[PDB]
Amino acid sequence: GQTADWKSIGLYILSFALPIILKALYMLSTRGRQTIKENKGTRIRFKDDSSYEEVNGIRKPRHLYVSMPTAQSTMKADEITPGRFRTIACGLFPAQVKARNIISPVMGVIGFSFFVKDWMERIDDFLAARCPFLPEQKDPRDAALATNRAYFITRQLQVDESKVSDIEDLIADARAESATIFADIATPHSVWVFACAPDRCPPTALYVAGMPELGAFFAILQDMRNTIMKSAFYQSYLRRTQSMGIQLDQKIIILYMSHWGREAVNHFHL
Repeated sequence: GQTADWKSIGLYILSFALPIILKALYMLSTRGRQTIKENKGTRIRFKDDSSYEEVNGIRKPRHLYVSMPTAQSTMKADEITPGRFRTIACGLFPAQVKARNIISPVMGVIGFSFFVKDWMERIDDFLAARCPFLPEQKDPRDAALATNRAYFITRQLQVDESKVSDIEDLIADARAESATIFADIATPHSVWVFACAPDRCPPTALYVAGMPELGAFFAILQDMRNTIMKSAFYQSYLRRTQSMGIQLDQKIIILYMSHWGREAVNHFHL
């Protein structure tokens, strides 16, 4: 795409009660090829006791709808598709995703489960590492200035110039519907925005340094696994994410791969 109005889709989804989102998200991730093929209608209907609305005083059911996959064609900007849903849902409630251990098999088969096992320690070890393309420092007491942490700071400042209203809008609204969003990659749920295998970076994680790239890392693992087992995960993720108005910093992916890829391959499923 490119033309998806995430603010409205983000609002729509944020007007629902957690469990019916959680219900939807779970199904659409771990049985996407399933529920889609068996759904009677131009829409997929999610229902749960937790979502209701009062129609003039009476508690009436409030289902949540996801329009079926239209191969582009009739694609409104505010149309909520399974792909479009999984992508934003994920970025919004990674804590909950974590809590209910929601892992799409698409990510499970590249070891996602083990990867996230000690996430903080992992990301904190990584940020602590010396960064290949920073200079060493004359003053030994200035060694932080050469760490990966330091490179991400320069990245934070870069993406900040490249921000769109629509998505900032969405982060704003997200944050006092108390979405479990986050500002830094070194936080305990961050990696979990990819557990459900979005097709692109979750909009609410798009301006947190290194997050979009973390996605492509997972995408690239997916291609390796496919190579070992003609796939195009990374390309699709690249195109689709960068459509959101941000260029990937090809260097951060390279730092991820080099640090984590040896051990990742050992935990694939083949």
